[PDB]
Amino acid sequence: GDTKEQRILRYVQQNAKPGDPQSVLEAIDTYCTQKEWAMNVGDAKGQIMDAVIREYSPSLVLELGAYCGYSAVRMARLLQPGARLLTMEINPDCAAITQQMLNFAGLQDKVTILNGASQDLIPQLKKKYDVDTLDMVFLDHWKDRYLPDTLLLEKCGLLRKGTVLLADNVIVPGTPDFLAYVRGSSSFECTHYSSYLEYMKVVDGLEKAIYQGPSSPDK
Ligand SMILES: Nc1ncnc2c1ncn2[C@@H]1O[C@H](CSCC[C@H](N)C(=O)O)[C@@H](O)[C@H]1O
Ligand SMILES: [Cl-]
Ligand SMILES: [K+]
Ligand SMILES: [K+]
Ligand SMILES: [K+]
Repeated sequence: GDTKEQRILRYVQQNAKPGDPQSVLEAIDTYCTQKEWAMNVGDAKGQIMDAVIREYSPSLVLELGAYCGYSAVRMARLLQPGARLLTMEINPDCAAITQQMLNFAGLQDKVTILNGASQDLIPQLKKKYDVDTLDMVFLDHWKDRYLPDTLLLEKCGLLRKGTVLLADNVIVPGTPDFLAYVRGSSSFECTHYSSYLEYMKVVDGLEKAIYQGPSSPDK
């Protein structure tokens, strides 16, 4: 039958207002609430995301996991003129829907969708995509890659003192090894934010982990 993704874009095109990102977000959340797709209702986590963007005003953001573009629209609508979101998405069909979603929102010029696995694209950011360091990273992809990809970002020199990591779904279904790492590491200062999931009626959360620079090269 019809995919969730094609139906979400359909609903937006039929109900939201072109070039009104807020209306696009609200349409996605309205439809996904009606369908009882708990992981696709983004307004609770979106309050936390918005606060992070408003406080830190990042010029260059990396997103891991685009899906249909909800979080890309959510962040890009608050980015300044000339700022940039790079979003990595392994599934080309999701990349395609995300592109259409951004076009409808009028935010396509602020976003570059990178089609591939985060583990393959991250090592290309420096030379192929001319990245110095990221101002913010939003982690929202496969749970078992949150910690590995954080370590990879570190190794590739893509984090600087002050880079803000914001990770979704750290409680449900959970990213406990990622949490133990950033909370235990002197290279990250961490804050936890609770975020509700409907239907399951559970308190998920997001973790903000601000990189402090690398640990001493010595013991
Ligand atoms: N290793 C990987 N690299 C890139 N994308 C990945 C990945 N593993 C999974 N994904 C993608 O991660 C996405 C998770 S859902 C993302 C939801 C989105 N951030 C929102 O808030 O609306 C899926 O679209 C999936 O295809
Ligand atoms: Cl984990
Ligand atoms: K900035
Ligand atoms: K996720
Ligand atoms: K810490």
